[PDB]
Amino acid sequence: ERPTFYRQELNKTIWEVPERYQNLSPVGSGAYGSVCAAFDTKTGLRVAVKKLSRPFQSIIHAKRTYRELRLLKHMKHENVIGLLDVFTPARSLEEFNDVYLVTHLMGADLNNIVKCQKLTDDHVQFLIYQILRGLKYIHSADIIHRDLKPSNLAVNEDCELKILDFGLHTDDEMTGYVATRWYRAPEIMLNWMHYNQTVDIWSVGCIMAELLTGRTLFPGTDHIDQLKLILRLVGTPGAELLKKISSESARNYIQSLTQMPKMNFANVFIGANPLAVDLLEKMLVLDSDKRITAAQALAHAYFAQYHDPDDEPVADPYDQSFESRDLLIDEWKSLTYDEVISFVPPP
Ligand SMILES: Cc1ccccc1C(=O)c1c[nH]c(C(=O)NCc2ccco2)c1
Repeated sequence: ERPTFYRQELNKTIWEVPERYQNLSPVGSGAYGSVCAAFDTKTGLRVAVKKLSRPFQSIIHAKRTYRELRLLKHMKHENVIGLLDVFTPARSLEEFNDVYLVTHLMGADLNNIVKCQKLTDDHVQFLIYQILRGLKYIHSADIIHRDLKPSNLAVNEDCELKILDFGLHTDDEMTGYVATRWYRAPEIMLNWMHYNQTVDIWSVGCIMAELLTGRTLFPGTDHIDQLKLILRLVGTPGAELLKKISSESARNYIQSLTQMPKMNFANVFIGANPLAVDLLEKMLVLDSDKRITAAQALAHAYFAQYHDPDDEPVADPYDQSFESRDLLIDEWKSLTYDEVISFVPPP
């Protein structure tokens, strides 16, 4: 039943939230809205409360509000950000106009760790183990992240990690010397083909490299510069991959480059644990069909210390038949409402 809400101006707008949430402090905007840290007095947790920015302004907005909610409602894994609460001050569909999402707030992201302390090989094991464990889960529900990078990894005081912003940039946001593109699989970066979940394993290799060396693995100054950084390391594509690049235009550009062999990763990653080098070669394969999967990677010797086949769970089935559905604003909105109304908090 309905808790009492209180109002306050934050981030230049009125936030109206249940009493349980106290000490709301703006912490900068996230995916499609402003975020505040809060103390949840009912659970004792430090939480992130996101107020969605104009969630039903357009069809595109309405459907992405519905999508984010559906996604967050489905995720129930230690290494994936789940939904602690969702609420609206509206008392009926007629007055439904705002959506607030509540999740765990961790001390920092991986960006802050990568810059602010030295990572032992053990820290790299633990962190990558945790990303692959959440990724096996995500992938098992047939969801793709597409945008895995250190700023989408929430890490706490004890190096416990949660993945954020799965299954959700403008051409301008992908332009130039920008982290928003440094972790992207080449096939998605230059639209070579119909892409799948394997793109995610590529980003994991980029992240792992960077934890090991302290440096961005492919800090391209633009798409072409980055492509060259990638090809230098992994080699130009062979005949078999060229056929799978179904963009004739892109296939043709690729073919204009002088062929290069795959470099020796032991000389690229000097000092690195040999098991880590091996895993990097298995993740950083240009042919996406041949990259190691998350499930397979968890069973790689590098994670012997953490691997436990009985505690690496799969997801319940995720119905995203809505993705290919054409609905009006008021219909995505009604659907969203039903999802808010029927939310049951975690146990
Ligand atoms: C992903 C999400 C869904 C609903 C509400 C908020 C958010 C969100 O952007 C977010 C949730 N947790 C974190 C988080 O823990 N980030 C790590 C962090 C804290 C301070 C700096 O980085 C972000």
